[PDB]
This record gives sequence, structure tokens and C-alpha cells, in this order.
Amino acid sequence: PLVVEPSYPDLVINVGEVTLGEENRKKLQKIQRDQEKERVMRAACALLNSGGGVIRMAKKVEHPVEMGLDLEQSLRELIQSSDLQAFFETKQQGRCFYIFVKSWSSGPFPEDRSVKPRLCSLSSSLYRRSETSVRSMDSREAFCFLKTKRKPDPADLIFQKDYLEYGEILPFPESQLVEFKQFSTKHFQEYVKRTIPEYVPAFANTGGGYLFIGVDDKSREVLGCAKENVDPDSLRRKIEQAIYKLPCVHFCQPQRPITFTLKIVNVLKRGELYGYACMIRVNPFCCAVFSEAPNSWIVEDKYVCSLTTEKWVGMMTDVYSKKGLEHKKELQQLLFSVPPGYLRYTPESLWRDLISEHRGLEELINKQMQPFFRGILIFSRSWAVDLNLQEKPGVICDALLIAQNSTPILYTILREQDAEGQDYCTRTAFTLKQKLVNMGGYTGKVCVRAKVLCLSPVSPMDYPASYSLAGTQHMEALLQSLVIVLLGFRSLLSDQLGCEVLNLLTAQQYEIFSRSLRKNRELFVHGLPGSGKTIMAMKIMEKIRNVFHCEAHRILYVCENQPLRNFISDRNICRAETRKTFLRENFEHIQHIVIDEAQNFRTEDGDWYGKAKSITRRAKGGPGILWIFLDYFQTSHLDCSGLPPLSDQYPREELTRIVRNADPIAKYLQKEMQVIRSNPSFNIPTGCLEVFPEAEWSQGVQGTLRIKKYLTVEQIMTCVADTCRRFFDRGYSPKDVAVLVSTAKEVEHYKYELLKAMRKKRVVQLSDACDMLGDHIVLDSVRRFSGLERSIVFGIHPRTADPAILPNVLICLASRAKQHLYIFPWG
Amino acid sequence: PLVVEPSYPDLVINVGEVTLGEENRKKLQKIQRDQEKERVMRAACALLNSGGGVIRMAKKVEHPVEMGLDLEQSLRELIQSSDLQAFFETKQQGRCFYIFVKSWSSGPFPEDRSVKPRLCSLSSSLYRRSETSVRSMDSREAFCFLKTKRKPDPADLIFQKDYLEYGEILPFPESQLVEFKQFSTKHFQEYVKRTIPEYVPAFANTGGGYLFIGVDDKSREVLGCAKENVDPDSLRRKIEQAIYKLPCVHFCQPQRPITFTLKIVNVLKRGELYGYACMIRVNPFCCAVFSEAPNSWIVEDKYVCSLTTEKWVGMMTDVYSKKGLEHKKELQQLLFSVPPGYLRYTPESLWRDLISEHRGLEELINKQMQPFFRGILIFSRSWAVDLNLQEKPGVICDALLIAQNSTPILYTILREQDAEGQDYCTRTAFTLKQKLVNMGGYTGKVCVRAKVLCLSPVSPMDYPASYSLAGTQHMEALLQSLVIVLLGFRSLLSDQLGCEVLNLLTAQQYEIFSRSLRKNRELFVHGLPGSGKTIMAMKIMEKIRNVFHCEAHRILYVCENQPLRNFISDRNICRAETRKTFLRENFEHIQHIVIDEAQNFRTEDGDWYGKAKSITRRAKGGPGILWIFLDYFQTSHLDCSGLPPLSDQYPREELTRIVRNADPIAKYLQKEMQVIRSNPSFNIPTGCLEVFPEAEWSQGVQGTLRIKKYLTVEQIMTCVADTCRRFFDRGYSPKDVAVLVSTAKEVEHYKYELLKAMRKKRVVQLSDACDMLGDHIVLDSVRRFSGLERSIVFGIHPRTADPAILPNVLICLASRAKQHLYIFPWG
Ligand SMILES: [Mg+2]
Ligand SMILES: [Mg+2]
Ligand SMILES: [Zn+2]
Ligand SMILES: [Zn+2]
Repeated sequence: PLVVEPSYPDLVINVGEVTLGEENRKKLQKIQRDQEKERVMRAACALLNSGGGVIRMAKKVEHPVEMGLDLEQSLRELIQSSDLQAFFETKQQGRCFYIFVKSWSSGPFPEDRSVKPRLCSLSSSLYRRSETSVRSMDSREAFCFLKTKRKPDPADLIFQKDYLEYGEILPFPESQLVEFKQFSTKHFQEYVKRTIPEYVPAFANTGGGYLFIGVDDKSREVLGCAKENVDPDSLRRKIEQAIYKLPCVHFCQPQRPITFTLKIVNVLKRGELYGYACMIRVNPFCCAVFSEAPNSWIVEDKYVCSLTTEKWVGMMTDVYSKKGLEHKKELQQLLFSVPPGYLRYTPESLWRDLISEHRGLEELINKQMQPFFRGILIFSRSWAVDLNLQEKPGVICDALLIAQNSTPILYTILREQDAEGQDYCTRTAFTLKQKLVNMGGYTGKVCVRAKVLCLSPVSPMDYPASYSLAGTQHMEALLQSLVIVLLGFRSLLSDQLGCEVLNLLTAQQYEIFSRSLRKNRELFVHGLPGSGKTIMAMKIMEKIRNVFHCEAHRILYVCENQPLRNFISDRNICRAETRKTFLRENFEHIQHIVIDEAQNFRTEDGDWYGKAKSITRRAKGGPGILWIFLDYFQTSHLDCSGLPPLSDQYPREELTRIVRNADPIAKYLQKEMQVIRSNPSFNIPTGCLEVFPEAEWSQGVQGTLRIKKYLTVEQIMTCVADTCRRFFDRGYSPKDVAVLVSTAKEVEHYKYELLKAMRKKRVVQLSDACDMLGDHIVLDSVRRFSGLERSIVFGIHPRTADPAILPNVLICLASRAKQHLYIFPWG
Repeated sequence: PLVVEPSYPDLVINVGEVTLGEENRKKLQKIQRDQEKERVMRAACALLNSGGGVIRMAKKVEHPVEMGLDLEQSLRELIQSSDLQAFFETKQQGRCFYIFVKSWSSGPFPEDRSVKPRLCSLSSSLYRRSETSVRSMDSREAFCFLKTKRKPDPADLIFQKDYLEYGEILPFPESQLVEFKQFSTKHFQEYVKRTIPEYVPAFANTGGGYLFIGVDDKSREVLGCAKENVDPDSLRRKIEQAIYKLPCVHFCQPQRPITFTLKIVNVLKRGELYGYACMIRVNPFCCAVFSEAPNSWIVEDKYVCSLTTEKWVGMMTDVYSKKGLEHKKELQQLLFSVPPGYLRYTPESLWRDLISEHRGLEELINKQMQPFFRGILIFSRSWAVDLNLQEKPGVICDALLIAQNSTPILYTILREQDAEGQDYCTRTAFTLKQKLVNMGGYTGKVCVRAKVLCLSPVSPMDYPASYSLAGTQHMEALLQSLVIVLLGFRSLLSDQLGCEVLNLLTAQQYEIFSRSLRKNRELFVHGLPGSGKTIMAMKIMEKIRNVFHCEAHRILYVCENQPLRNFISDRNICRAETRKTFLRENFEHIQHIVIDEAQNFRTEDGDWYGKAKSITRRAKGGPGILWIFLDYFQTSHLDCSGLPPLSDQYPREELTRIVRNADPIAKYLQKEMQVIRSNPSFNIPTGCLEVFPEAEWSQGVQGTLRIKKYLTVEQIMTCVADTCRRFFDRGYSPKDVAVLVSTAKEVEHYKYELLKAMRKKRVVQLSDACDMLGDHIVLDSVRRFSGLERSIVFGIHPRTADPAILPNVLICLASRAKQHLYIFPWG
């Protein structure tokens, strides 16, 4: 059989000695020539169906030869096109001849799913009657036929006769429904055994028909066979055995077998019996009938294996990120934009960390990157772990190079020379290349080279020039498949792409929401947890100054909490003040007002709503903009907020799509929101919590959620400290992490005890929520962190004075986390 | 040549005498066989590209015969599939053999428009190099190739040599870029003539290449040709002319010819000159190169004609209603709903008129329709006029039968028998069948039979059974293609289908607009003329009743004009009253208030806006719905309306898409709306008229708009009577017509005057604007018709006391017409 050889970062199949050249292949016998051709075509079909590769064959001569006309024509039949260069390219060196095969279909969701078949075959074994002939369906014809089947006569008079006269003339000719076959007595049982599999499936696949055996084709004479050789009882058994042996695949209930009527009639000569005539009526079949298993091949594990009939039909009729496929062009420009003129190293934070730890690493990389003047060099502490492979001790970092006028190269950097290092780098380069096609949907010609570098001071296959990245179009198309591949795994770059997907979902919802500015002057925005309520408020104030041409100091932002005030005030889009500041000072110059977390406001210090209404209505442009953002699920107290009654809060906009938290976090939010509806707080209005999320809305972003309980406070700190160190080793920055506790008075206690464990991790710098621009882990209370968000959030000991508000802190805490949430409840 | 036979309701081509049967065709000489096959495939390709038809051929035999393996294979190559039954079906009676051909691609906008090619060809004349061979692209390959071209070496070392030794071995073999031709002196000039169109277009179409002439293929020896026979200057000219003769098609600029380098070199034997060798380097071409004109055929008028190279490329790369195609299933189910169990005659209104005017027509139609038990019989006074053909005097009516277990039949009824009757029906049945395919996009097998019936007391082909209508699915699909065909013509059923497209457009805009009910309690709707403002107001009251679960009498509709008030009351969706009635009577029982035509309201009777707010705010469910509909383009007076200032009219909704008027009416409104912007009325606030229609919005419904000026009052009424008589004769109803005058005081004058001219047209009854349910023509003033609408409107002398309000009168008049508007301005 054929075996893929594992000394290469690709699928390489050795077919052995092959005769090449047309004059050399002519001199061969038909048997040997056909065996060689079939071996080469099995290898080519396997590589077409398995994501591409190289066919290695040994030629018997030194001088360059052509491949041969029969091999060319078989490849043309294999891809159903004369454009043989699009999928095949040939190289030869001395005694070895290479065919580089490109993948037929790429990705789980190709752009041609309903157009082109997913598989190539040597034969589909699907035949149909085509007027007076039987033709096998090619891959496209078989694809259309199975698509059709999956969707939810003068000849009968002769068939009704009980006997036939010898030499009788049949009035009808051969047609779409009639086939005449002459029955020879020397091999009659063998002849009928091979006639059945080729004409019965053809009739059943198209409208049925009549098969007459014993009728001369040219003269239409009924002759039959010798009476002494044919046994009508024995002949019947052979025919029915062959008909029921034909493989059948059903797309329907019931699954009744093939239906036919077989009649053996006597052929009478001069009134005396001369022999028997075999007549078969084949009824049309509900589904596809195969004469045998399809001749399609695929590579699975280390062997070249043939697809079974049921598996072949499955692929011919039929983590993957839909968001990654949709936004792949936007995502690539954000993270993997290729700069013209120089080579870019990403991630830059990880690159600085690596060169600081390892002396001479920067010179090793820089000396290697001299030939390449444009592209990107993507670093990772282990690209194997990023692709769900095994971590190798001794590997410093893995770098993937995507540069112009070069093939992709995977660099594995070792601290010391290792024998198994080459196998580790080849296995990772193989996995990456296969993911780029079968997962990233790359439809071009791709190869990833495996190179090992050592810090301490098998031959490489030569691919055609079409495998080198020619320019920006090739590099961008390849990097857009890496975006899709990365988003299906858990890694730093996967998390950096996941954050940007959440930013694109928010930007999509904002454009729908931003259309309300023209239609409204006063608006109440009832946005669900995780719906981007604060992000929309920031973007609206950017649109207000653009649309109304007012200055930034003419727009006022009012919020309850100081950390959220500081975050907004640092953006320089408006003036940001606290409710207590709002009631005290005078804001007569303000034209537009945006109020956020208004459900957290309090009446004890004055009527803030009347003042906000008064300022905007007396403004120059009639009633100025007064938009009030609130979330009744995140109420922080049982006091009266000062908002108008729920029936007076009109007009309304509702943000029901969760677009700021990953899929595990979002599902936790909907679960906890259902608990609130089952027991709403008394201060909250009765029907406001009846706002439900979208019926079926998903983010398409991977996330993390673990709930760890019954741990002591000291054990809690060690779990937080160990988790952060693992995050920071892979390249995560400390400014992606927040630690949120129940109350602000416990912030000082937990800060000391966390710093006690975190000092062992070379991290002794912690900040509160009032500072979010520094590169430090923020530790503060859940309520004081309102409106802010971090990628990684640790929830430690949720608590409140009244258990009625207790389910709120879980919603308030979980909505602060974008991708990773760790909860440590009381026990 | 091949000529279309004109006596049939289909494209019929007679190819004459053809030998059929495999044994009969094998006995023929090759030239005769190929000529007959080529004639048959010319006919088949023409019918495939021209909407389908029948190939008529006379066979040299009486008994039934098969068609022949070469003919079968040629048809399979023509359609690129072994499914020969889907496009070709054969019949024979006596000495005639019929091939029934289905259309390859149907409709201007096929579903596979971006997938499958539009044309079938016997050859594309597009060759490309496929490794060491030249292969022609079939229709799918050429389609993809032209799509790709549309978007925006060791052999070089030998090429640099100036002289070559006789018998020198070339190191490289034949490949994708290298071809060797052996050059014989007997036909050396003739050989060059043929080799250039074969290999140069193949190289130019795929990446260029090298063509060496004078090198043996098998041994790669440089031989050249005899020095005595070759003229190197003459030989160079011959090659240059042949390359420039190749037809080229450009999808770009510039359009330079084929770039190549031709080199003639000397062949030296034993140090002595032996002859010359020709080496040609072909650069890749920017676009498609043809070896000759494509072999594709089409039917134009009564001839079978071949497409030119530029016309073939145009079809392969590249009144029709967009709205009709998208709504074809809903439009079909509205008008042409097929009933199970009985045969339906449509239209009922036209059918009653026909049987009353003509004695014995009812029994004549019922006698013919007895074999048909399920289907629809579509009547018209002249189906030829509907399809832009000339009317025939003496034709009572035409009917199109679409029934189960039958082919479509077009019946023409004559009052006396006529020789030209059968020619008139056949030309209409031919035109209808070609429209159903080429315009309505029917992808099935269709034939329209032409039958002529006489009221006063060539042979049709027997089509295959696959041309009959088997059941509901075949009948519905054909009726959906008739909807698309009818909407592209001017006829009764076109206007009934055009009105329903307007109702579907209005229902689409309401679904967008009805989402504001959950968000707003008080809302101001600023709709444009023709935006469906009164239609939305009625539909909202249905949703108010359903959403708020209040009964109908709790909803109040307030308008300014009595005729609009009675229109709303007749639908029983609310309580509907006028402004004066609203201010007088008590409405404490009212919860929700909808106000329409609010710009026409007046202040002197009281403060209606405050009363509306008071009633709605004091409702049980807090603030009730208070929606106010208004358009400042239909402002009928210059007084104060009582509306709050434009700055206080928030929240605001705008209906900017025109969905109630046909395209000629819609375009007139936009032009007239532009005049109002340049001269706003003083009573309208400054920023009101700045509402602009949708950037690019079209109705996709065709209509009529004519201006007839300088006519006298007596002349005007005769034209109205003549136009109304023409509409009613064609089957329109009087309730589709309104005659609108400038002032209500002149209504009594024009009513008597019109009745004087209209009595000759056999109706002596007119109805007022307050009565819309009667089947009578409505005559009143423009102002009293506000909020109402008719299909046909005659506008007579638009006039007002102030020329400032005059330009609105054209808007208030034109927007009342859905499809047909006739204006008679002052002279
Ligand atoms: Mg046969
Ligand atoms: Mg050759
Ligand atoms: Zn089945
Ligand atoms: Zn060009």
C-alpha cells in the first residue's frame, strides 16, 4: 500500500519506481502502465482530498523527461479541468521526480459549498442511462445527482408475454428504457453476472427500464440461450443475488431495497423449446445505487485509505469560528498588518521579554532575518502548545515568519542542541500547515518550512516558486487564514483576536444604535448586562460633537462612581463629573448631557433629574440631548434613585445583545439574570426587568469560567498568584487582570495578603480602580469597578449586607470580565 | 442553411434528411456523417441558446430507430453532462424524427448567473496549454477563464543563441512552457500556417511559452528545414501576419496586441550551413486570445445565426421588473392561486362582461373546459395587445389555460371564422412561450399550444409527456413566471399585479416602522408624499389593539377632512372623528390617540394638541399612545395648525421611501417636492422641508403620467370620458377612477359637464368623495380627497386663491394616483 513518509512538515507520499516520458510509457505493457498510473492517481487523489502534499517518485533515467500523456489526462480527469497548473506542479532532480499537489477544497466552509464537490475521486461508481448508453457520473455530476436525490411503453407488451418465438422481431429499438444483450452459452452464468452490475444501477438511477437478455442488438432478433445449459431456477438465483449485492445509499424513509421484476421465458423454435430468454424490468430507485464502492482516497494518520460508500456520500452531500471567518480581513489589519519596508516582530511585549531573559537571542534572530526585508515575524513561547500539541522542555520560543519572496518558515529556538528538536519543529510546522487549509480555509499553495535554531554555539525539499509569497495580496490572504486558525485555539494571540471580535460586535451594534440620535433628544437606554452600555455612551458623545458641532466641554457626562469618572475624563471626549459634583456646582453652559449608571444614583443629595432636564431644555438648540443609560440588573442599593417612574421613561432604547463578554461569561450572565427575574428587588420597578436577551445571539468568542469553592483565604491568594504567573509567562500584561472583592473596606486586607503571595511572582505593584492606565493589576471592590472592564477578572468572596442584593454582585462581577472569569464564593 | 419554420407556436428548425441509427450511420462515409451531425448540433445549440424548441428531421426509414452514438456524445458535449434527458427528448411518427430541446439558461437574472455559463457552444475556440498538450476550454472552463481575466528557464538560454549545430540535443524536455515542432520541407509554409493558431493562443492564454520549430519531438535533435526551400525573410512575414490575425478580446486598457519575439536562426551541419530554424517566444496576454470565432449559434428572427467573437464574450461574461422577481411567489398566490378540484376563470369581472355581450360564449368555453378538472383559465380581450402585438378585429377574447395533466393552451375566440385567425393565435402563443422563458425565467419544459375557436357555427405536434403540467408544483412555478412576464407589460393584470407590489412595499416599510410602538408613547411622524402615511396609521391601530389588549373604541382617530374620516370608520379599527368633533364632544373614555393630516388642522376651534395630551396622559396605563402624522408638503392653508414648534416635535419618525405611487408618479413627486424646498411657505417652520427621499429608492412598478394643456372644459371632459371608456372596456372597474378638481365649489359644475360628455359612454352616475365603497367614479376637489387614493386620477385645472399654495396642489394631486395620472392644467 501507500504510506505517507514522516520525515517532512507536509504530506509526502512515495509511490516508488515509475516510468516517465511518453516514449518510455508507450513501450510498457498495458498492465504495468495501468498499475503505475493507478498508483500515481491514488496518491494524487489522497493529496487532493487531504489538504495537499508532494508525490515522490523515482524515475529510471537521469535526464529531464516529461510526465506522459496518460498521466496528464488522468490528472485532468481528476480535477475535471485542463488547468492542470492550478493544482499540480512538477520538479525533478537526478533520479527523483516530484509532483506538488494543492488541496482541492479548503476549510470547513468553502465559498463554493453549493457549487463544487468537496471530494475528488478516481471514479464515483455512479452510472446512469444516457439514451442508449451507460455513463459514469463525474464528481460534479454525482454532486448534482446526490443533491437532487437528497431533496425531500411498447416494451412492456413483450415483457407480459409468457413465451417468445425464436427469431421473433422486437418492434422497438434500444432506448432510454430498453437494453438488448445477447446471451452466449459458453459463459452464460459469467456473462449475466457481469451484465447486472453495469445496467441495473444505470436503470435504477434514471427512471428504470427494461433489460432483455437473449435479444440480438443489431437485428433485434430473439435468440436466447441453449436450453441444455441454462437452468431457469438456477439462473434466477444468480441474477437476484447480483442485484441485491449492489450497494445502495438512502436519504429517505422507508429504506426499501431495489425493486425489480425478473422473468425467464421459453424460446420456442418451430413450436419446440430451444432455450430461455431473460427479461428484467427495473423500477426507478428512490435513492443512489452504486455498482461498487467509490474509488476515492484520503490520508488519515500515516496511511492512504479509501473512503467507504457511506462516508463518501456523507462528504459529497455535506473549534470553528464563524466570527473569525466573517471579520478575518478586519482582524488581520488590526494584529497582522504587513508593513511595507521592514520586518515586524509581534507580539512586541513578548519579544522584549524573550530577549531580556536570554542573552544573545536578539542577535540570533537579527542575523537570521537579514535576507527578509518585508513581512512579519510572529513569536510565541511554544507554537506547539498554541496548536494543542505537547510542550517541549528546552525550547525557548517559536517564531513563524511570513515574509515577501519566501515560503512560511517556522523557527524553533533551543537553549541547547537536541536530537528530538527537529522532530518537534517538523511536527509543529506540519500541524500549522494542515490547519491553515483544513481550518483556516487557505485556497492557495502553502508550505511551512521547519527550521531549528540553537542559542548555544533528510534534505529540505525545494518547492516551486509559486509557493513563495509574491506580495501583499498573498501575505494578507495567508494571514487571514492564520486569524481563523488562531481563533479556534486557546493562546495569547487567540485572546488578542477575541478582544477585537468583541470590539467589532460592539461597533456593529453601535451603528444600529447611533441612528437614534437624529430621532431623539431625550432618550432612556435600558441596556442589559454585557451589552456595551458604557461603550455606546462614549461613542455617542463623539457623534454629538460631530453632528451638533459643539465643543467637547459643552458635553457633560455624569456617573455615580469616581473610577468610571476618571476613565471617561481621561478620554478627552467630554466633561465627566460625579452626581454629587453635579448637584453642587453650576453647569449652565452645558448643552448636552449623558448620564450613565443612573440606577445607582441617589435622591439624598438633591434632584439630579430635574437639574439635567432644566439645563438641556433651556439650551440654545431647543431641548438639547439628554440621554440616560441605566441597567436595572446592576442596582447597587435598595434606595430610590431619582429616576422618573418606569411608565414616564420614554422614549426607550434597549440594548439586548451581549457583545462585551465571551461565550462562557455571557451564558453565565443570562443564567444569573433569570434568577433576578424570579425574585426582583422591592425598590426596582415591577416590569423593567422583563427585558430579555436576543432569542439566539452568540458572540463567537472563546472564554473561561471556573468556580472554586471551600478554599481558605490564603489558598485563594495562591490560586490567584499562580494563575497570574502562568498568564504573564505567555505574554499577558498585568493591566489585563483585575481582582474584585465584595466591599471596599476589605480591599486593604486582601491587598496585603495578595501582595504577600504575589511578591514571590516578582509582582509587588498593585493599584486601585482609580488608575487604569498604569501597567499594574487593579484590586478594588465589585461596586467601585462599575462601568470598567478587564480581560481577566478574579471574583473573591462575593458578599453584601442583604441577600436580596446578593445575586446582583454576581451579575455585576461577571459583566466586568471580558474573556476569563474566576469566582471564589464563600463556603 | 437552417431556417426556422414559422407556422408553429415554437422555434422549429428543419435540418432535412439525416441518417439515424448506429448501424446506418456507420455505413456512411466520414464526411457525410460529420456534416449531418454538425447541422444537427447547430440546430440544437441554437435552440438551447434561444429558449428551446423542436428539431425536425426526415429519416430514411419507416420503423423506429435509435439516434446514434456520435449524435448522443455530441449532445452530451454540448450540455456538458450525461443527463441527456433533462434537455433533449425524442419522438418519431412515420418518417419524421423530432428532438425536443429545452432552454439552457432562462431569464435575464438566472439563479446560477454567477455559477453556470449563459451560452452553450459547439466550441469556444479558447485553447490553453495543459502541461505538454493543448486543450480547448468547454463552456464552464471558458466561463471561469473569462471571469478570471475580467477582474483587475533553461529554454531561454537556447533562445539567446544565434546559430545551432545540426543534430544538437536540447537539454530541456517539452513542458508547460516549451513545445517542439518537426518541420518538413514538403509543406513547410503550409505547416507554419496551421501551427501558429494552435500553439500561440494556447501559450498566450496561460503564462506564455516557447515554440521551437525545427526540433524533433522524440529525440530533441535540432534539424530545421532545407536551406534551399526556406526564405527567411518570407518565412518571418508569414508568422507575423498569422499571429496578428488571431482574434483578441480585451477587458482592460490598454489594448495592445499579442507580444512576442520571433527569431530565425541558422542550422549548421559539419560547420556548413544546412538550413533555418524558427524560434518563437510568446509573452503572456493580458486577456483572452481566440484561435478563431467561437462556434456558438442563436436564433435571430427567422434565421439560425452564429454569434460574433465580441458578442459571444459579452454574453459569457455579463421591461424587466426587479420587484416582480422577488415577490413572484406571493404575487402568484394572490392573483393566480391554483384551486384544488375545480377550474377557475379569471378575472371574474372581465369574464362576466364577455358572456353578457356575446351570446353562446359561456357554453362554448364550458364545452372545451370539460376535460380539464383543476387549473386556471386566464381571460383577456386580446392577449396579443397585452404582449405588445397588434390587435386583430373580430377577436372576441383570448384565454390562457394552465391546467393539470395538460400543456398550456392559448385559446383565441373569433366572432366569425377567419383565415388569419390561426396565424394570429400562433404568433401570440409563440410570443407568450418565449416570454415565459426569456423574460419570466421558467427553467422547466414549456410549450404553449395555439387553438382557435369560432363562436358562429399544418398539424399540431404531439409533445412529450414531460411537457404536461403534472401537479401543483409545476403549475405554480409556471404561474410565477407569468407574473414576471405580465409585470413588464401594460395590461389589466399588470396593473392588478402592480398594485399588489405597492402593497407589499408598504407592508415592508410598516414592519420597520411598527418597531417604534414599544419604544415611543408620543411620536411625531414626518412622512413624505407617497410614503404610505395613512396606511401606516391604520396598521398601527391594529397593533395598538393587539399589543395593549384594549378594545377598538378606546382608540381615537382625528383628521381634518370628512371623506378621510368615513374611510377609516368603515374599517372598524377605531373611533374616527374630525378635529371639530374632537374639540366639541367629550372623550374621557379614550386611551390612545392617533392624529393624521395634522398640518391641515386649524386653531380657531380650540387647542387640540393640549386636549390630545391631556386625554392620553390621564389614561389607566400611564401615558397613552399619542402619535401625530403630518406632511408639510400637503399644507392646505397658511394659518396656524396648532402643532408645537418644530424643535418641540420629538421623538420623531420619518417615512422617506415612496411606496404608494408608480415610478412615473414617484419621479414627478420628487421633482415637485424640489420646487417646494426652494420656496417654503411662511406658515411652515424653517427646518421642516429639509426631509429628503431615500438616496436610491425605486418602486419597480410602471405607470402612466401625461399632461394635456390648452384644452377647453368641453374638450377636457371628452378626453376623460374617452380614457375612462377605454379603461372600462379593457376590464377596469369604475371604482379605480377619480376626477379631482381645484375647488369643491366647482364640483357641481364639472359633475354636470362631465356627465354630459360621459353619458355617451353608457354611465350616467357619479359618486362623491364621502362614498368610496360604491362602484362609481368619484369626482371632488383635491383638498377633500386628502388621505384617499385611487388607481386612475384625472386632475383638472389645479387652482387656489394664493399662488404660494399652488405648487403644493400638484403634490396633493399627484400623490393621490397610484398608477395612472392625467393632468389638465390652466392655460
Ligand atoms: Mg446496448
Ligand atoms: Mg508536442
Ligand atoms: Zn431511499
Ligand atoms: Zn487587455
